[PDB]
Amino acid sequence: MTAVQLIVGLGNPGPEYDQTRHNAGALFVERLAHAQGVSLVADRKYFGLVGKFSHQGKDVRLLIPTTYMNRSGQSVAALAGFFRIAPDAILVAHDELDMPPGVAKLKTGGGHGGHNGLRDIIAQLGNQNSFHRLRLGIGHPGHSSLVSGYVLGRAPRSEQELLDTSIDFALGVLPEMLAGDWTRAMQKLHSQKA
Repeated sequence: MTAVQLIVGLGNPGPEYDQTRHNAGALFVERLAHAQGVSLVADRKYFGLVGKFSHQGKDVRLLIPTTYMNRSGQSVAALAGFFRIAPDAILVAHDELDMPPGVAKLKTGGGHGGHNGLRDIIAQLGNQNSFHRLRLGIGHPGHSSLVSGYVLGRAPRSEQELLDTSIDFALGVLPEMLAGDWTRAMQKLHSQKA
């Protein structure tokens, strides 16, 4: 119904954070960009890395903010505002504590669940939460006190691999996501198993 015009992948910038769990969304957008032969260009105007490709006669943009995670909204709002992109045409990929490694799910709207990247995006988009999310499971450490260290850590190999698998599964439903056929994307995706 509403074609996706912007896919955002959340993560923290720079070497200490690279390959950390909290960068799951960025990894997805990096994988996507490589698979589609899209270059991600560093563009200070959008506070991130930005790429573009054409699908069905429309430009689709890829964005990896290079703000810190808590200021990701600044990047999304810059780019979506400049191109007059409505929240309903945005997909945000992010790490999801509430699903284990190997599981990816889609969701439309709702809250941030304490994800401070999502929280900033909702805030910056003028309290619009009606964007779509690709939730990439990273597991939960099992107490709230452990969550900061966990998301900012490098998962062991087994969990990294399972994340990669769930990213492949989500790439499998790219055609649906781009078209905005969230119902079909969800049936296909939510039916997979790592």
